[PDB]
Amino acid sequence: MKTIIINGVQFNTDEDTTILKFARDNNIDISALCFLNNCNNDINKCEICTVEVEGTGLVTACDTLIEDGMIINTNSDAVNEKIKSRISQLLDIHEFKCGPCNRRENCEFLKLVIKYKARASKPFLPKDKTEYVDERSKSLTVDRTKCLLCGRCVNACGKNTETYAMKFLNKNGKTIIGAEDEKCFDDTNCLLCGQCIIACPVAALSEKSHMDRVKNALNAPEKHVIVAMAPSVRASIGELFNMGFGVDVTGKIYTALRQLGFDKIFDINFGADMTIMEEATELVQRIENNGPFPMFTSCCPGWVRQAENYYPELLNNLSSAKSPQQIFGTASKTYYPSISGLDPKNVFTVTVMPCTSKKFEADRPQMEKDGLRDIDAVITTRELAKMIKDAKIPFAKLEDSEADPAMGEYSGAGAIFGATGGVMEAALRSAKDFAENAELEDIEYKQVRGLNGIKEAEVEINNNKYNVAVINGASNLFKFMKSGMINEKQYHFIEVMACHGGCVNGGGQPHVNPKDLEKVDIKKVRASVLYNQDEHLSKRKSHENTALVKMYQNYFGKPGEGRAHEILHFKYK
Ligand code: 402
Ligand code: SF4
Ligand code: SF4
Ligand code: SF4
Ligand code: SF4
Ligand code: FES
Repeated sequence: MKTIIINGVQFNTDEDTTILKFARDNNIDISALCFLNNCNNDINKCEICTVEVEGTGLVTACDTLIEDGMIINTNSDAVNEKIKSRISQLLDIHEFKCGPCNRRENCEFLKLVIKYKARASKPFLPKDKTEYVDERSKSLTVDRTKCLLCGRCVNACGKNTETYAMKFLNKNGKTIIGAEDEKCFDDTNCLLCGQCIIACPVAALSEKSHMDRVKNALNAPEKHVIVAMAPSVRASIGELFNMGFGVDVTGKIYTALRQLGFDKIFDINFGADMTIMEEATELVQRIENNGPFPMFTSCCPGWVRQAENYYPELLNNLSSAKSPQQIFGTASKTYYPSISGLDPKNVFTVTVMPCTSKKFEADRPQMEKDGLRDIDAVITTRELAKMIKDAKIPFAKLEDSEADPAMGEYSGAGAIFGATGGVMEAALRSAKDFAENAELEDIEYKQVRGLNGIKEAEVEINNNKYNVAVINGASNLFKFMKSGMINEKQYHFIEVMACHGGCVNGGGQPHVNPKDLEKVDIKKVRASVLYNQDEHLSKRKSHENTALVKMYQNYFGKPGEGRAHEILHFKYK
């Protein structure tokens, strides 16, 4: 048992950890910036975590182990002068104009400037940001006037995806971050998954705005503007309204969307029940067809890009069912006019997504029919929050309202889509019923839930055993393939999400303070809202969705055939 003194207080512990981790395990205030995902900016360490060790001098707390006899001072003048200097030198390369900034309310660097009363040696007042801004992508943007060069996005890309699509670059003898060869991210192997945004402590990385599309549509008197939110939005957007973590705010969202002027309040969970209808039907067809196996899910656009960029040989094995977003959009321009009288050309369909990659998917040229886009605009969870705040809507106290049912009702199978393994579980609930011509009461598939990187299970379907796998994160897709794990057995159905934890941890989600991430399992607590909804919903199978059944009976017919096969499917070449 080593004995250490921090700020004159004695500690006796048996732990082998850093000074930073021990301090925040014992409520001792140590600042940090570049340390995230268990790694600091190995090159160009920010040194904001500086503490003093007697007999040693100034050290970085985030990567220095505690030792016996250590005497630490976290708040001496020499320490605070050094930290203040590092922040001051960051201010020298930082456009400190918080008023119109999209991180004004939850910025890690503003918090540090205030804490240490840091002050630039010369204010950075760039006069034309076009040199600093890259908005070429359909999903991501870069504003380098805010970039601290802390490396958190580069480390997060490598850790979360193993593509290293975010790189340090040498541009005119100066270090920047960007895509390979400073190209548009879309034109590289980048998945557009936005995990680099999530890792960013400032507004140097953002989603590509679709707020112009939405604003103009709401202002056009002939446009009838539909809005529909992803599963995960209702389990996360309250974090940006001081409501805490894990709060179900579904009903408040419906009310806020009406107060914003949208003409119909639907739900992408209805599209999730559609995807299950088509995809579970396809799985049964492949089973009766003895292949081809495996079938991969096709609903994650980051996974689709990963397949396109790294495993093109797998593209024909992707399910032909459109993603819940695109399958909903297709039906919004065809079935919805048939029950409303709207001119299809005047319908404007907006989705709210926890995801930046969904903007690329919606803008794919072939994602349209008769000149009408499936989906006209995609705003992130963060974008909707700003929308509500700009309209001065008191979100935290809104009364609950319901969705418009026609394309708004959803089963519990659709509700869990946002968590890793949720698509797999939802698909199995319908597929087993379909294949066995039965109504089975045992529907919970806990074996595919959870935060394990690769999850596998053996399922019995119509007196035969099948192998399924759930791949939780793009880096785990690489591991699954490169290790030969896809060859330990014959796999028949495989779910892939590019974001660890599923869509609840998507690239369009609210940022979380690094000190909140050490105390809150954000993947688990956001997902728990969705699993709770499934528990309490009166329908827990996608093919039991009353409004969906009515849509197929009156308009699309039976899944996988005819009209459904005609327009609700999409294949990648
Ligand atoms: N389309 C679609 Fe999906 C559905 O429903 C979302 O909206 Fe997802 C979420 N939340 C996102 O982004 S995509 C991948 N499959 C799981 S969930
Ligand atoms: S990134 Fe932060 S410190 Fe910089 S202008 Fe925006 S809110 Fe202010
Ligand atoms: S873009 Fe953000 S995460 Fe990346 S180096 Fe700049 S400040 Fe750090
Ligand atoms: S969007 Fe995803 S794949 Fe692309 S650079 Fe960012 S983290 Fe990497
Ligand atoms: S897991 Fe979800 S949030 Fe992440 S890239 Fe895929 S669809 Fe988007
Ligand atoms: S947080 Fe320790 S060197 Fe950056």
